[PDB]
Amino acid sequence: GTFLNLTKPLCEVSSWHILSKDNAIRIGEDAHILVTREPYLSCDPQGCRMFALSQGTTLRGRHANGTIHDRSPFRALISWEMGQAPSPYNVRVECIGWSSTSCHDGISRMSICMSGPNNNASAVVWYGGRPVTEIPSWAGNILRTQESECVCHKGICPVVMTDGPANNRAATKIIYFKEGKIQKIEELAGNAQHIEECSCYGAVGVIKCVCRDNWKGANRPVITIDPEMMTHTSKYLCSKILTDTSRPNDPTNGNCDAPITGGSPDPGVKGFAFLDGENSWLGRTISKDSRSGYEMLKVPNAETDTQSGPISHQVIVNNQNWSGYSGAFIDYWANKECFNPCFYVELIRGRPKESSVLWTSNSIVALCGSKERLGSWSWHDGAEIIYFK
Amino acid sequence: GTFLNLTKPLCEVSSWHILSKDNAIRIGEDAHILVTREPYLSCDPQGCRMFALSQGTTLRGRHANGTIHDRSPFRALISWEMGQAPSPYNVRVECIGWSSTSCHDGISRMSICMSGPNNNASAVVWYGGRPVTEIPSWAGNILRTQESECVCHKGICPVVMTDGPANNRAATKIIYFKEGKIQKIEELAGNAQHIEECSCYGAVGVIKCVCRDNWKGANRPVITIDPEMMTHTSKYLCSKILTDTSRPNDPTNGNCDAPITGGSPDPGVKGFAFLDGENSWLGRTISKDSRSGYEMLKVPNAETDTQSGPISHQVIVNNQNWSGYSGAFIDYWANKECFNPCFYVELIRGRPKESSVLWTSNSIVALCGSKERLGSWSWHDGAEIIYFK
Amino acid sequence: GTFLNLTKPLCEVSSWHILSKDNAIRIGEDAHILVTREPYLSCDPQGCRMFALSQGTTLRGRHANGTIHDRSPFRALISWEMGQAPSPYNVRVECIGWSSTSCHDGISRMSICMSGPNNNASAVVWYGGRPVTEIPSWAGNILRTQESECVCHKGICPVVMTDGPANNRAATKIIYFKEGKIQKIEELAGNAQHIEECSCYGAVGVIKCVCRDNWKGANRPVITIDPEMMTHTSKYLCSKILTDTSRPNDPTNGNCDAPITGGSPDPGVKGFAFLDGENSWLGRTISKDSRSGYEMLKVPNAETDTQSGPISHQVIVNNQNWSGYSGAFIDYWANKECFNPCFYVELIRGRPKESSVLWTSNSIVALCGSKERLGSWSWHDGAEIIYFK
Amino acid sequence: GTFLNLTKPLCEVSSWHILSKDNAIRIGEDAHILVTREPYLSCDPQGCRMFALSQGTTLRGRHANGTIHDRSPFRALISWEMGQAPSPYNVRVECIGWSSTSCHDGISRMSICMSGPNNNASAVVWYGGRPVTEIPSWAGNILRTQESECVCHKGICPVVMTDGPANNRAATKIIYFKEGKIQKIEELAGNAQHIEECSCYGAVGVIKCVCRDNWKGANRPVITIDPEMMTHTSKYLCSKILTDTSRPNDPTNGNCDAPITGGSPDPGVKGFAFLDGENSWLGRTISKDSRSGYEMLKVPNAETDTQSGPISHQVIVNNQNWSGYSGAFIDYWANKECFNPCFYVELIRGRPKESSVLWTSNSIVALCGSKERLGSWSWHDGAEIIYFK
Ligand SMILES: *[C@@H]1O[C@H](CO)[C@@H](O[C@@H]2O[C@H](CO)[C@@H](O[C@@H]3O[C@H](CO[C@H]4O[C@H](CO[C@H]5O[C@H](CO)[C@@H](O)[C@H](O)[C@@H]5O)[C@@H](O)[C@H](O[C@H]5O[C@H](CO)[C@@H](O)[C@H](O)[C@@H]5O)[C@@H]4O)[C@@H](O)[C@H](O)[C@@H]3O)[C@H](O)[C@H]2NC(C)=O)[C@H](O)[C@H]1NC(C)=O
Ligand SMILES: *[C@@H]1O[C@H](CO)[C@@H](O[C@@H]2O[C@H](CO)[C@@H](O[C@@H]3O[C@H](CO[C@H]4O[C@H](CO[C@H]5O[C@H](CO)[C@@H](O)[C@H](O)[C@@H]5O)[C@@H](O)[C@H](O[C@H]5O[C@H](CO)[C@@H](O)[C@H](O)[C@@H]5O)[C@@H]4O)[C@@H](O)[C@H](O)[C@@H]3O)[C@H](O)[C@H]2NC(C)=O)[C@H](O)[C@H]1NC(C)=O
Ligand SMILES: *[C@@H]1O[C@H](CO)[C@@H](O[C@@H]2O[C@H](CO)[C@@H](O[C@@H]3O[C@H](CO[C@H]4O[C@H](CO[C@H]5O[C@H](CO)[C@@H](O)[C@H](O)[C@@H]5O)[C@@H](O)[C@H](O[C@H]5O[C@H](CO)[C@@H](O)[C@H](O)[C@@H]5O)[C@@H]4O)[C@@H](O)[C@H](O)[C@@H]3O)[C@H](O)[C@H]2NC(C)=O)[C@H](O)[C@H]1NC(C)=O
Ligand SMILES: *[C@@H]1O[C@H](CO)[C@@H](O[C@@H]2O[C@H](CO)[C@@H](O[C@@H]3O[C@H](CO[C@H]4O[C@H](CO[C@H]5O[C@H](CO)[C@@H](O)[C@H](O)[C@@H]5O)[C@@H](O)[C@H](O[C@H]5O[C@H](CO)[C@@H](O)[C@H](O)[C@@H]5O)[C@@H]4O)[C@@H](O)[C@H](O)[C@@H]3O)[C@H](O)[C@H]2NC(C)=O)[C@H](O)[C@H]1NC(C)=O
Ligand SMILES: *[C@@H]1O[C@H](CO)[C@@H](O[C@@H]2O[C@H](CO)[C@@H](O[C@@H]3O[C@H](CO)[C@@H](O)[C@H](O)[C@@H]3O)[C@H](O)[C@H]2NC(C)=O)[C@H](O)[C@H]1NC(C)=O
Ligand SMILES: *[C@@H]1O[C@H](CO)[C@@H](O[C@@H]2O[C@H](CO)[C@@H](O[C@@H]3O[C@H](CO)[C@@H](O)[C@H](O)[C@@H]3O)[C@H](O)[C@H]2NC(C)=O)[C@H](O)[C@H]1NC(C)=O
Ligand SMILES: *[C@@H]1O[C@H](CO)[C@@H](O[C@@H]2O[C@H](CO)[C@@H](O[C@@H]3O[C@H](CO)[C@@H](O)[C@H](O)[C@@H]3O)[C@H](O)[C@H]2NC(C)=O)[C@H](O)[C@H]1NC(C)=O
Ligand SMILES: *[C@@H]1O[C@H](CO)[C@@H](O[C@@H]2O[C@H](CO)[C@@H](O[C@@H]3O[C@H](CO)[C@@H](O)[C@H](O)[C@@H]3O)[C@H](O)[C@H]2NC(C)=O)[C@H](O)[C@H]1NC(C)=O
Ligand SMILES: [Ca+2]
Ligand SMILES: [Ca+2]
Ligand SMILES: [Ca+2]
Ligand SMILES: [Ca+2]
Repeated sequence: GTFLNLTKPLCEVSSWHILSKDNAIRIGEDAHILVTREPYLSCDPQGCRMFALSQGTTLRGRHANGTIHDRSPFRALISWEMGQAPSPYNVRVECIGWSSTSCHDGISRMSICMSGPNNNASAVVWYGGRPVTEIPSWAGNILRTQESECVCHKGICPVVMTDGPANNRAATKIIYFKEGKIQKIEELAGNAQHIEECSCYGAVGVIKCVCRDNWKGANRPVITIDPEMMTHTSKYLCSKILTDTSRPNDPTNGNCDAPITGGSPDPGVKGFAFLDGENSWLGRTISKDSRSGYEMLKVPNAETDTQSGPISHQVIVNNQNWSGYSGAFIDYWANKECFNPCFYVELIRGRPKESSVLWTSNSIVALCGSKERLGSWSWHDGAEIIYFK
Repeated sequence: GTFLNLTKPLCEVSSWHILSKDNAIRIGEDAHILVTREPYLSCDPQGCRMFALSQGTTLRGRHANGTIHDRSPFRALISWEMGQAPSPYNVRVECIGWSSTSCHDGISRMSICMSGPNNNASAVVWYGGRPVTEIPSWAGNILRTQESECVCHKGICPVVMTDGPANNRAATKIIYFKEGKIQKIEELAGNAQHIEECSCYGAVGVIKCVCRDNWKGANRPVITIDPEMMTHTSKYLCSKILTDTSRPNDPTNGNCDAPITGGSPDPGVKGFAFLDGENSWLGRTISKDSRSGYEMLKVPNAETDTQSGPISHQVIVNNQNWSGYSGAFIDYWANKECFNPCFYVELIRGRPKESSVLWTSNSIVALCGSKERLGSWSWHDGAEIIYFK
Repeated sequence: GTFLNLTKPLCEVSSWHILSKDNAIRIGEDAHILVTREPYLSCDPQGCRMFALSQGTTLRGRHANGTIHDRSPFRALISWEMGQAPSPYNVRVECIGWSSTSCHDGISRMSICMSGPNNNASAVVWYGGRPVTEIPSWAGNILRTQESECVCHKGICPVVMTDGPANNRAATKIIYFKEGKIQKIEELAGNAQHIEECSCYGAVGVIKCVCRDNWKGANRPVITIDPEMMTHTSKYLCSKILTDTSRPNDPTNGNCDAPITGGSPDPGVKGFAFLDGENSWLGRTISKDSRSGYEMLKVPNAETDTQSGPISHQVIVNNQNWSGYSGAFIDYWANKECFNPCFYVELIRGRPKESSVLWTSNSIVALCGSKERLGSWSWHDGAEIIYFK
Repeated sequence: GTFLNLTKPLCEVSSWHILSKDNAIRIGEDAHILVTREPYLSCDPQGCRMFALSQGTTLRGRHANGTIHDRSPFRALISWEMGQAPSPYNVRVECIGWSSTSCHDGISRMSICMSGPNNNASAVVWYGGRPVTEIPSWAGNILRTQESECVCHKGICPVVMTDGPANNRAATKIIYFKEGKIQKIEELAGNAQHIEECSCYGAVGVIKCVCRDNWKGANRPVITIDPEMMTHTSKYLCSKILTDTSRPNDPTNGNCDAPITGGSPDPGVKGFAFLDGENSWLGRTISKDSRSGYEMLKVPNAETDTQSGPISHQVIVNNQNWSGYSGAFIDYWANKECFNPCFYVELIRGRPKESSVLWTSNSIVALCGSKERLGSWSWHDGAEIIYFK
């Protein structure tokens, strides 16, 4: 192997084609499928894999009761072959904990998991399947990270982490790893007021992360990282098309510099966007209130134009179906002259929206860009909750 | 690896020997086995694998209810080690969708899946486990393909696709791929009036596909492809021995040029034939009305002689048992001086013929040619439907 | 790889040490374990594997009902990692049928399966995971073979096959394969009156098979094969210690030349012996009437001395527990200066001896020679039949 | 590969970070998970694996009834990918028996299992997946060994074994293996009065084992081995901090030379310690009476100072939860300039402490040293016993 260099531009995207879907909830109604949440995908030179935080129980198992809870000693980052559903029999345990990120640098995979009590959590950083670095909480309030893949360039893999309140100012850092070893640590700079759950991708030597402001903004923070100089900037997505949930109705003008407040009742959801001038696509839930539906909106110059709106759209999950977290990944090792945007949507089933069952879990759908104008339909979870009752 | 070249002649065949049987329905009565339909097999330099369209649920699972339906967002092309039954734990997800083909070019495998709504479907073409090409529907009516393996020669893999009505003239194209990239597109030419579900094999630089005319003919269309010139011809199987289902009684003379109409109530079923002069074998259901039984008939010069009839026969599935789709494959990488014909029969259980259960699925049997005169027995599915009730 | 040559002598054996046990019935009471019978083991340069004839259903499944029957289209030769129990998820399907043998020649594995109706069975011979030869029944009465491993020398792998009555004279042949291709066919010669289910091993250029005379003798036939000249001889085990089941009480003198009749009610069981002068060990059921218990008896010069008796013994399965078939194998690729005898015992549970359940299956235990004097205990199946009711 | 040489010093340790947790009992409530006990971990150049003694049944299976019993013909040493739970589908059977050890020498893995009746047990020593040596009982009373990993240096792997009473003087030997072959045998020397279940690790050419005196002492025996000279010494852990269970209250002074008696009602439990001057850490159950809770105590110079006490502590399992055996392992192939201490805790569920179920099993948690001061929480089993009733 050799270190991945982000030498290629982002592919042009006109629509989104289906990459994978695991149908985990449908299958797990009668097969041994682990309860999960916070899934993502990440690729390496050999192929792409699915990742998620296991809850340490199967879906039909009695221990699925109570899995709405986010943090327990029974969670772990698991990965598995793309397209299969996650079972106790087919998963690789990457690390133990309740918040994670992972990325392959071209040579080996780095995986990071936070675990422990709220006031004293710690991250363990793995590289090539072995633990190499440990990081104690710096602010004593749920040290946590991206919940989707990091990105590497010339051996350097930046990771965004937060420690502190979910509903007030917190302490976010960008940590630059090489072979899982810390090369540099930066405090968050820029205008983003609060950072959670960054979704990141790279092209032409730049890494861009689109995150979640859980404190104030319905517009999403955008962090731009130079992995060579190991420096960064942050701001908000300029477009009037707001993409967090909950959010108010889209205003006539967005704000690049400051959070746009409003929306009820959810303070936020992990999301993503691909920002490449005219070639810009924003994902968001269809509902402005709740994690239901999912749409992709092509919003030219969303990163700079406060009045930018959609010129095209594709429904990924219809608004009669539950969505959840969404994030970015790219197969940086594809046989293509450009890096092609991909994303996943977490399809959450169970609590709190479906409280007639005792559990919370999800399935996954993932799509990638196409230059063609492809037709579309809804890739919802597909399970009947009544079958679980 | 190196590109497969179709340099060898077809083996002479006097009878058929058992290659594989997965007993999926028997096993799936009490193990975690995926609901499938439209199975096939395809080989590569390392061995042969089974393929099918999953329905995204296990057989005993509650979501098996309703799996008579052909198209949903929960289907995917899966492959698995030949002889095992397909489980959530042992399958490779090749691509996502409800119509497929796959073939290995000697170096890597190309897999193609169509998905989406009837009026706006699209194909995604994968090569070496990564998506490389997308193709939008050209006629807005269920873009679809072979449901068995394609065949490659010097890196070129032709695939037959149809878009348009199932019960009227449609728009069929032959698309010539190399490394999953389109080299050439031809509109269907020749005398075949309608083309569905082509079953293809190759020898001495020729690829021959035997298909399903769902509009008019009980005789099967035959497409002959030159993968070097990337051109083709089409006609109907000449023999009076009619091989689609449903079909009328065999007439005194077949028709090479035009469909022979008649038969009730099914408009067609995927099938196959090996056409090599005197060395010609036609498969068909034993019933002329329904997908029950399966027989192989050696019909010398079936491709040219309108009065050709069987000189030998072998019952593969007796007429007291359900069959289904059938198709061709060859282990082009066998240590033999000739390419030996193989075929599979899909053994459909459940709806609509067995409507006392809520599901539809299948198991697989596969056989290959022998120069010996081997005895035979029925390789029916073997499950007791009462056990599922 | 390179062809195995049988250059080494047989190891001296004073007692037997535990090699593997799969506990398949215990585990299969509540896991997805295939119904099997006629198991064995066979090794290759990488390690050893377990083999058996699947019945194409799990043990707890409803289709286990009726698995006392020996021949169906739902059986297959399966292999799996030594020590695991056989599940739909972990087995390799070697070939399809209801009688088998398999052996590795140092380069690739040859596996053979007979299938079909009683009057028209056929063998398919596989090599390196691909079918290479087919053999039709020569006597029209259940063409069948060893049910344990064959043995190879310089690329030549002899296999003993029988076609004809189980209760009268039949037609047995020795077929000499190389890369699964027939090099020579011999009719059975010698004094053995009937041959079934040969258990074979090799050393110093000789292959010796100890078989089952189902027609007359309670003493076992012994076939000695020269795999270089491709010739053989046959006789009966000389010792007065009779080792088939059923058998009469051991007489004062055995018979090398002719069957010793008597015993009730079973006509025979597959068994084995290692015959190496003073270093000779005979296995047999403890009961003279039924397949219960298993004992190893060191009987010096059993192959020549009609008055030879045991000088030592080791109980493998106590006589309060069911046994079944037994056979020989050797890890010819071990890092040892001699080839060490190994054997397995099939531990049959269910019908006909335990007819309070509807099924018949087995588990496996396997042991190998030790020069030490090791203590012993009973390695019985260990399942409680009441748990299955 | 090349032989591991213990050239590196032990890493400095200030706290313990989470390495792995399998949540086997939680998962096994509704998945096919084997009943086990006596688990451990052991690494090789490729990674680390979990090991345990299977009971030859799944947890939910009816045969789990009675698994409190330690010795049966249905037990085996199994290994599996670190972090997964042990299932019939994912385990490697290392050897057959009811007491074990295993270690990798840098080239291949040696695994040893004892089996048989109490008065006539025997060990079989495997190397590279093949049996190579057998050892008969020397004292006729449950020949047995470490129940955690051995350690290798320049191809030499010492193993501590005991044969004789559990409640009186027994016969312990140190056996020095190379490629599974005995190089030397020593009778136990030193002041340790009784030796069971040694937990061993190596650094700078020394192997140190911390064991269980089941006869007299609540202080643990310490055996120090020179694997080059193949010699050893033994004594007791000097510290007043007593680490066996049961034990009396810690006295004002420990004893290096002799057992400190007292404690009720358990005669002992397998445990461990890392002894490296000021860098010394003792594990023990939190309860002095029973196998509940688990704490790590940094006790500088525990190996020499009879008045040494804890300067820091970390709770691994809180005292409201069951623990069990604990032992040492190190990833000797990590990319680190020092060998980093790791340990596991067996989390026993079921009998005898939870006798409202019929079974006994466990799950695993494993942690490794960190130079950081990391926060901590309890990594208890996490299953609800009520769900099993
Ligand atoms: C075969 O498949 C083809 C590809 O899938 C498909 O091609 C599609 O064709 C349609 C019709 O030509 C195109 O639709 C066009 O979309 C743009 C963008 O619309 C999006 O944004 C607008 C503006 O939203 C903002 O303003 C409104 C208030 O005005 C606010 O509510 C909103 O919050 C924003 O602030 C929005 O109004 C649109 O809303 C539609 O879609 C959403 C889901 O995203 C629905 O929830 C909603 O009910 C409504 O239906 C939308 O979000 C628009 O400006 C044009 O007028 C036109 O509608 C697609 O872009 C195009 N897709 C692609 C990828 O090419 C073919 O239609 C298909 N063929 C057939 C026969 O089905
Ligand atoms: C050991 O195994 C050997 C190999 O399996 C086996 O060898 C077989 O031996 C038999 C007997 O010699 C041979 O049978 C011969 O078959 C030919 C061809 O028959 C097939 O086609 C005819 C004609 O069909 C057309 O015309 C009729 C009206 O006339 C229409 O109905 C039909 O639709 C067509 O238009 C057909 O009549 C035959 O029908 C038989 O078989 C079908 C199943 O395919 C049944 O459904 C039907 O009821 C009937 O039984 C058949 O389709 C025929 O012309 C000869 O007269 C002769 O019957 C096999 O070819 C031969 N097989 C091989 C591969 O060698 C041995 O028999 C076996 N030994 C034992 C003891 O079992
Ligand atoms: C620690 O483990 C050690 C190894 O496991 C173990 O060592 C064993 O020690 C015993 C006692 O010294 C030895 O036993 C000896 O065995 C020989 C051979 O006996 C076998 O054959 C005779 C003869 O059988 C023939 O004749 C009789 C009529 O006379 C017929 O019934 C029969 O069908 C034959 O024609 C037979 O009588 C023996 O029968 C015994 O064993 C069978 C099971 O095989 C039982 O079913 C039966 O009830 C009876 O118990 C036997 O088959 C014998 O001649 C000697 O007299 C002596 O009995 C073992 O050989 C030896 N094993 C090895 C491998 O070294 C230690 O005993 C053990 N220590 C402890 C404390 O347990
Ligand atoms: C973020 O995480 C940090 C790391 O996890 C954590 O750092 C910890 O901080 C605490 C507080 O500063 C430190 O605690 C210190 O521990 C030492 C050692 O205490 C241990 O040993 C003593 C002595 O035991 C002996 O004597 C007593 C009688 O005196 C006997 O009972 C006993 O059997 C022995 O003979 C013992 O008293 C302590 O007991 C405590 O802990 C045990 C569990 O181990 C409990 O069961 C018991 O109830 C009691 O709570 C203990 O065993 C001590 O001398 C100091 O006084 C001080 O208590 C930790 O060492 C330190 N850990 C590390 C690894 O750095 C932070 O606290 C955390 N931050 C927050 C906000 O949570
Ligand atoms: C799913 O998990 C929930 C949460 O643990 C279970 O509900 C809980 O059940 C327990 C046992 O009945 C209740 O405990 C009782 O609490 C009262 C006081 O609140 C106490 O007086 C009793 O002695 C007992 O401890 C508990 O309250 C209850 N919690 C809630 C939120 O309802 C539930 O049973 C689980 N469901 C299934 C199907 O497993
Ligand atoms: C297998 O799937 C079928 C099809 O979904 C299930 O049958 C359906 O069951 C639902 C719920 O009872 C029926 O819904 C009802 O429809 C009527 C109007 O038609 C409406 O008034 C009610 O409010 C309700 O929506 C539905 O009609 C029915 N469909 C059919 C074709 O019968 C069936 O229950 C499933 N079986 C099992 C065992 O899971
Ligand atoms: C296990 O398999 C056996 C053998 O198939 C099953 O027993 C069979 O059950 C069927 C259905 O009740 C019986 O069929 C009946 O036969 C009589 C004439 O003999 C006929 O008049 C009826 O119309 C019907 O066909 C069959 O006799 C019976 N066979 C035997 C040997 O008892 C059994 O039910 C299966 N058990 C389980 C639990 O699945
Ligand atoms: C779990 O395993 C235990 C131990 O094997 C089972 O308990 C045992 O059940 C058997 C059958 O009822 C009892 O056998 C009876 O023993 C008396 C004499 O003690 C005899 O007169 C009867 O003829 C019969 O043999 C046995 O005593 C009993 N043992 C104990 C310790 O209670 C138990 O049934 C199993 N539980 C489950 C749910 O599988
Ligand atoms: Ca927000
Ligand atoms: Ca038709
Ligand atoms: Ca006999
Ligand atoms: Ca003690």
